[PDB]
Amino acid sequence: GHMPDLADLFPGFGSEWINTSSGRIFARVGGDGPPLLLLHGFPQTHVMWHRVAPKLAERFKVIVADLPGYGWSDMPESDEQHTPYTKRAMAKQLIEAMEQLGHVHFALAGHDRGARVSYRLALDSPGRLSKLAVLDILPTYEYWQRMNRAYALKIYHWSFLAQPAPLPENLLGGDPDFYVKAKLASWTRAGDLSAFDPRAVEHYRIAFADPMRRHVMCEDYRAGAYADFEHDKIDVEAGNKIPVPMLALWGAPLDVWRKWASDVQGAPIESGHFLPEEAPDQTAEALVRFFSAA
Amino acid sequence: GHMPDLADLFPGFGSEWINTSSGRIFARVGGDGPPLLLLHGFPQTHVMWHRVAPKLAERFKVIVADLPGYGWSDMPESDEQHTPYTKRAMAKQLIEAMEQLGHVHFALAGHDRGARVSYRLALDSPGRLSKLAVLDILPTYEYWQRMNRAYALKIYHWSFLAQPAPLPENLLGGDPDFYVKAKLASWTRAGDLSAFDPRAVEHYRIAFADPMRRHVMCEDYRAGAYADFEHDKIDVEAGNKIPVPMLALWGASGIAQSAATPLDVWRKWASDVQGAPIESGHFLPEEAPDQTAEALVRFFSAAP
Ligand SMILES: [Cl-]
Ligand SMILES: [Cl-]
Ligand code: NI
Ligand code: NI
Repeated sequence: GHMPDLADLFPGFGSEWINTSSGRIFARVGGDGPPLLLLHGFPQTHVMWHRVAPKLAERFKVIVADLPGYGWSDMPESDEQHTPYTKRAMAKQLIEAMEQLGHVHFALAGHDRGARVSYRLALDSPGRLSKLAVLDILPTYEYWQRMNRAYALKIYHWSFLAQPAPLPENLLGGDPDFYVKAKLASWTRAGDLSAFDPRAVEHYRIAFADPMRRHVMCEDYRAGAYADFEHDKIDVEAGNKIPVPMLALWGAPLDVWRKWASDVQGAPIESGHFLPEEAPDQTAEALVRFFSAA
Repeated sequence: GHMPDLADLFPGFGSEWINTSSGRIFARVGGDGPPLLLLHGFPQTHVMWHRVAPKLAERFKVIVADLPGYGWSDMPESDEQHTPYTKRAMAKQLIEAMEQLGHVHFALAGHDRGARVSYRLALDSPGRLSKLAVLDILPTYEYWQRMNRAYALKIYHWSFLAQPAPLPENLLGGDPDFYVKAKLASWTRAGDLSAFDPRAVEHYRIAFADPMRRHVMCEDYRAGAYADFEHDKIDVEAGNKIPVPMLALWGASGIAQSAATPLDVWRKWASDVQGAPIESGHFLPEEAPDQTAEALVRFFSAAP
């Protein structure tokens, strides 16, 4: 009775509680073939991949993981530098988990915060990856360097959620269900929840309802403003580029990704932010093609 | 029986609810001399002037007003452009209030949002003013032009409160007393509430406890992100400068200095401006009342 009996949106997939030095990672595991790890972002959990994972599982062993501190993964204790919720730390943790599953090398696709984990993992440990896909992001450095009025107003949450505790946490606590539902609605094409399966929205809402989970999300954004930014700035100063074959998908950027990656393909997808849920067929097909190439 | 029973922070001053075409303005009115309007900002009310008002009342008729929609002033119905909470509209409304009081010309000092009212009023209607003082600000345009990663983190509320309704309103409902007290403390030198009279803090808390009042504040920040910025941008493109004799005061550790040297910015905006720092954070009249009152008295007064 320690976990809610939420809807199963991955029929046929198993459940794994994977040990790491920073805590357990929860994942769904399905398919057969070369390993492909899929990482969600904010304010979601691993269930966001439920419409694309079955297709991918024809050709790949698909591992659909809750990021450190999100969903059902354990929540390591943070510190004043937000260390465990840095993308560098999260990447190291997820490497530990994949090694538990039998995989020293793997393919990787990430969305939003999970895409940030993914490009940081590719910078820090490129040898771990066969191929990388990032969905609807630019590097964290790039978002901050372009900060001006227009962006401050659009991505206000990068600066609000990064304010020192307990400010955002005390505000999110009033009506968390409103905040989470309006965030998911507002960055879809339609501007409503019609794109999401209601069972998926329930997973998101149940996660967001827990104050400890919301504190993790704020620590993630505090890393995003500080350590993650400094980590990216070090790579910019040395002109470091990802050598892993990469695919950048975005909701209707490749020019930004060339500065950061020496072998990058891209495509627009007819979607708002939430590509795997808004445009599952088009997203699945792009990823299937990319990851099947050798 | 609905009012709280609170001590008078302006002994000797009258209390007036002044009619305008947009709604009443509440003000305390004291002293003797030519008129001087004082305009507070966020998340405050007219009581923020309570430590400098007595000194200024020695030589001036001091009119200490709650901004449109703040404190005890009426809340004009907003619209999609947040018109009544634009600094242009607030300026027009406070001009109506001063005219009802019998003052077609006056001297003006403003802090924070009230300083934004005040420079907009000087741009739009310079003939109304004898002298202008702005405290701890640069023009809205200048903050936005400097809105990089560091400033986006420091003055996050400029972007947060400007999100479309009901996002910030619903969040602020989460713990409004914490929010206002944290805002007030964060912009002080000590980083706590020790600079403020606890009785003034209670005024600010009571105001902020009201959801209709918090909605006004958000509309003010929406105006600050949109129409107020555009109105500034028009003047900057034209090279329009404030012609009124002006004073810019700022905190040595306040908001305006954070990403600028303020006197040189104001010289881009004003042809007859003087300025100086005050040893303070953002809340000059409460953190540094003696220094601030002296500066103000010297600037507005013809006597040394
Ligand atoms: Cl490596
Ligand atoms: Cl005029
Ligand atoms: Ni259990
Ligand atoms: Ni009553």
